[PDB]
Amino acid sequence: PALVQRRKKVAMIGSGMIGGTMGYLCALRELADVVLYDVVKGMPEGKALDLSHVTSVVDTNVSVRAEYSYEAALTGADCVIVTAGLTKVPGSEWSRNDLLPFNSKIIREIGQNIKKYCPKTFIIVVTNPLDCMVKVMCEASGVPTNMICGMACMLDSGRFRRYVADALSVSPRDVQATVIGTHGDCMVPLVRYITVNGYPIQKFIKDGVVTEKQLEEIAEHTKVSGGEIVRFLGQGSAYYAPAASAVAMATSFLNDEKRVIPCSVYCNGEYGLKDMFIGLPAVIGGAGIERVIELELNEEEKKQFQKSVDDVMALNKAVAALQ
Amino acid sequence: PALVQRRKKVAMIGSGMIGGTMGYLCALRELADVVLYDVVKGMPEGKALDLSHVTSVVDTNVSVRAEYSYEAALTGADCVIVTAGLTKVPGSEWSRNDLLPFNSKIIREIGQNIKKYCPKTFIIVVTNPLDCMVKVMCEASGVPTNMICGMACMLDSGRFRRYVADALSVSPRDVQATVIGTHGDCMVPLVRYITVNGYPIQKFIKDGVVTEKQLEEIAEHTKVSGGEIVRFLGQGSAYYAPAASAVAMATSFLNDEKRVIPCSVYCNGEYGLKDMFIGLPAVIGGAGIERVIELELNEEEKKQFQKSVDDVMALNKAVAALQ
Amino acid sequence: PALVQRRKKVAMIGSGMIGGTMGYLCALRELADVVLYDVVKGMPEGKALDLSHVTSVVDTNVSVRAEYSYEAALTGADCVIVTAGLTKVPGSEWSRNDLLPFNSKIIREIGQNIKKYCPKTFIIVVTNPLDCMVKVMCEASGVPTNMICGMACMLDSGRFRRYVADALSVSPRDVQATVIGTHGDCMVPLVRYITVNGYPIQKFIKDGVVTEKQLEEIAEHTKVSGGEIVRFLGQGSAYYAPAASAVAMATSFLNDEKRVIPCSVYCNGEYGLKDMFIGLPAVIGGAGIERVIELELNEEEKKQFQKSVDDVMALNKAVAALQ
Amino acid sequence: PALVQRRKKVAMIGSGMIGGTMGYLCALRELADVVLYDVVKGMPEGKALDLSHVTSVVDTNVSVRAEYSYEAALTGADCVIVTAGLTKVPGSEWSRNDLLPFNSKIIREIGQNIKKYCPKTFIIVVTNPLDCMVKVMCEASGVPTNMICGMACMLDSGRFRRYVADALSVSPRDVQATVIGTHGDCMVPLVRYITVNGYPIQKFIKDGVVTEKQLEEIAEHTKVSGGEIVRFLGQGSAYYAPAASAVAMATSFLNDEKRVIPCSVYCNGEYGLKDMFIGLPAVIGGAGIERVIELELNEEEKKQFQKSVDDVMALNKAVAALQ
Repeated sequence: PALVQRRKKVAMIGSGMIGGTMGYLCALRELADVVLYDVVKGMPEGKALDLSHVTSVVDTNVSVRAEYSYEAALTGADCVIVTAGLTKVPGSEWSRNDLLPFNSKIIREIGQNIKKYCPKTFIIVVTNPLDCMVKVMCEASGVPTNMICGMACMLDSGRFRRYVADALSVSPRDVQATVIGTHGDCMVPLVRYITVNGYPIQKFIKDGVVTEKQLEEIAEHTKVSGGEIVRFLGQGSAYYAPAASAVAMATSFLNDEKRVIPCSVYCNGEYGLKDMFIGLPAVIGGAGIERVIELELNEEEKKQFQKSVDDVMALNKAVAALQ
Repeated sequence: PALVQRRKKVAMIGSGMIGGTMGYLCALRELADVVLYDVVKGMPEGKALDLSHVTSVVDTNVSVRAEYSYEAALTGADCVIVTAGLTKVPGSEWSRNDLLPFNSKIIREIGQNIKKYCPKTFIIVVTNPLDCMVKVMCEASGVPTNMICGMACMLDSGRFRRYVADALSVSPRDVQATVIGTHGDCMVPLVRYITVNGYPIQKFIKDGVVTEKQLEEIAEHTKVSGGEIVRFLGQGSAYYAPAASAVAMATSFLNDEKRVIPCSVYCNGEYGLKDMFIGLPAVIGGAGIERVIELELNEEEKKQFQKSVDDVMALNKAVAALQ
Repeated sequence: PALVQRRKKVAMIGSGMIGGTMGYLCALRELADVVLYDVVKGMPEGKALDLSHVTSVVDTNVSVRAEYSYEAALTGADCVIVTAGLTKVPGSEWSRNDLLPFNSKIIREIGQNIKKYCPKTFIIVVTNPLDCMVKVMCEASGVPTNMICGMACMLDSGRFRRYVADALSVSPRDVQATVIGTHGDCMVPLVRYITVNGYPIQKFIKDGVVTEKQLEEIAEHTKVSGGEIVRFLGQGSAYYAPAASAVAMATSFLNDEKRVIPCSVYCNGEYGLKDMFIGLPAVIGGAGIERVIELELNEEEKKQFQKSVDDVMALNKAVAALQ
Repeated sequence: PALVQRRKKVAMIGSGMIGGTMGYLCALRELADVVLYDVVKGMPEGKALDLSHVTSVVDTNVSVRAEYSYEAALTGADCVIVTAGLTKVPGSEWSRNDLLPFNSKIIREIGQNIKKYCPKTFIIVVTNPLDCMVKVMCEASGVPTNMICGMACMLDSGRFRRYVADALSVSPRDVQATVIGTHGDCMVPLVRYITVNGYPIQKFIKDGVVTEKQLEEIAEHTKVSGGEIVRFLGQGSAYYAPAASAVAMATSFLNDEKRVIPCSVYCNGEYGLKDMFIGLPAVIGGAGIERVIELELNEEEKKQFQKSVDDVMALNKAVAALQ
């Protein structure tokens, strides 16, 4: 008979370290069939076999396949997570003359193919410079603005929460700490908003549990966390947490969870921003980005966010100026 | 050879609806071997068999057994969760003359047996009136004050969060809402402290997402939630959420998670309270209650908490006045 | 915008102990939105509230609601699990004159309503006498024969596996033991087919690990397991394992897992049976029952299975003879 | 107060692709604190930070740290998983003159340090040539023979099961297929023993579902699966399934699950083998390897297993001949 319930399908456009790790999460949790795509022949097929073997070991059943053409990787994809492209320099210069032309071109082409093969998909961009690339993707793919976002701020917020959790000796599940803005030295970790299960951090400072300076050192540590890992790895960059972040976003969409996750989202009025994507707290459900949350920022926070804004507007102009 | 790694063991003293449901969570998650104890012969053995069968179905392996003597139920228990005793009236009168003598007596006896067979266990009391019974248990068992707590506020907070989550259309994972105090009409849901992933509820009110009155209706709904279920059930009371709550507390202890969970804890100075247990936010880790969090309460909050306090002090006097 | 990914929806027609426990599994695993239906007003609403509270506690987000009309419980249901009806006598007489008329009538009515509101659903019947009721349901609902089955044999097989697992000291995950036939003293636990991770039990007997007599005692224990629990409970029957069993079946369908699970399935040729449902090993995927596995039974096994067959044919005649 | 329940601790001696992936499984499942050790400074620290960030993202709390000295990596380790050493050639020559001296030396040193710092640990060796290295480790560490094993056959069996599962269209959870012997072209996939939830494959052949030749092609595919991935990757080898395999073994030990998993185990009599480790089905529980299962092998199977044996004995002689 006919297939009444089909498995969800997630297409990883890019099968380097983050793409393969995201495929691993899918196989481990039986979240969805996975297609690993890449322009470089070889890696995708070896990773897809290894991943198919994982299903046996952990007793799950999803199909993991490698595909090298857009039509086969994209067709039927409920969600597409893009990591394709050159990797940026930790924390402008070479990026404007080498990163930007190359990545804006490839993201645009991926979007044109999403428009062609899976116009109803939920797109999650990872490729940098993030906020800039999410706009290029939105324009090329033509999908509703609530159906595309970029993964970055959940990763930066996860780092922020891990450091605070160590300082307070609590599980990070119970630390709510958020970073908004764009992924670079420009990001804004909101120290003032930190809560421990909804209890403001100010009281923990008054009680001598942690000091203001300590929180600012944590905020600075969060900003340079990406580069710190790049330097230790020697080659490549972080992938375990970036993969878990993108997959948590994809899962909230696929299961209409309505999780609240900071991510690069489309603004039309919030924070006074128009027609642009930038990192902000959003609700992700079965209708994609269902709400962009507007926080009451104080003077200093507005000043740092403004910096993130100027930075995204400048890169977008540079992208337009290439056409 | 010798057993180097043994499974954790959780003893459910009381095998009515909550005790059996907690045993189910253990079997489903392969959390620990389970012993179902009760004074009424029959139910514990039927539930233990049903539960042993669950392990096959869900592919886990823990031992679920019924025991009717203290020595066999308690010996080797890493955690003991007590639901034994009469059930209170939803939201003083009959409780002072019937509930209190009966339950203070049985809790005291259970504690004397914990002192005898598993003095190093982590005790979680569920039996009502909660805060009062936790003190009786602490005195009878003689365990360190950080190794005993009572489950109630996590359940009340879970109700509170579910209602707010529906009002805001977000996953309750991302609603931090807390109830402190004692389990009755005296409980204090902290509406002012509500946060959505650490973002204060006040802004959501300003943005027209929810109104103040609506939040107060939710707070009132939270207070009468237990009785509402009792009335719909016709017989007995809630058990799915109370079981999940107690087990989440036990899991944070067994795995030293350091989760932040409101629960009845020992105070010596916090909020100005001494030698008593009352519902407050606490950190639960491998050393039991590792921190009791002191919130900055405003005038109105102090007034309602005070009410919870007076109520717990009055019941404790009534318990002492029985010896 | 429009909802692109909606949550699966499972309708529990019957909200007694098994229906509510199945709703609990759904809330705990974030498997699907749940509707608890029943003719008795009260229980469904109290259980649905308790279950909604569980989602907060375990950090998941699914909607659990009570419904008392067919149109609201059934509409949009991807899977319908029916436990409605009188409960049989452990392990013919009163069943023919009281159980059969009452349950054949209610199952027929539920099917007519499934035909009306959710003709594309996957139906899992639990109501006894199982195999008989599954045929009544198939005829009333009119759904394709691969889209209806009955839960029983997975429960009986789970019991069988738990006992063998204890005898061998291995996890039941690694015991493959199956019961085929109809749910009663007529069931057929296939002792000869028992395997430990695919290794035949005969060698374990040769090695002195377990004896033939011991396996037959386990087979007999499996046959009377339902009644044993009924006697210990005093009131009602097993529900934790029966719920986990039905939900495992529903999950294999909803996620197109293609698990191999013994369950009451439609035969047209297998084992020489035609137009009837009986307990056999089947593959459950996104197209429902995708394969009914035909085992090579020996002389003695055919004889005991035949007994199950005669029993199902006799009850079906008795059901037809009521119209 | 004192820590009563401490988290389990798993030391990954080797932090290349498999070691870091195993650390990821630990963080994702909150299985245990993790220490990533390696001789190469840099990678371990970057991977440990990335992994610590994962805990925030997936809401778990375990500590992931990098360590470069034996005393700090090993002390307190409940389980030690070793991947340190040169990687072999897919499917003798250079291995005898370069791989063997180098790896036998490093494994011996790791064992001497395990004897010194964590003599009660459960050792899982991954480093090749596997069976040979497990004996070197057993001799150097001095731990009871039931407390050391090698991971290989579960990976080979997982590959075998995935291929059969695709051929039959069932979840690999329900395919029991085993490979015994040593990890190389010498491995023995037991085609005759294949079962689908305990139902022999011979009937599926009779029913035309799969053919004998097809099963032999799958057996051959299983033997060359490691090399196939190496060739597609271009650099390095498989790691997702090898990590999941080792961690499944470690989990069965840490939680005394008593899973049945083929792995390199100590023989003293089984299959007529003495004082050697070779890949066989074993039960892994809280007392380590609790049973080595002896299968009734036919003429052809004994012949192929013998080949695995001769191969392991030859490498062991070559290892002794180096001292």
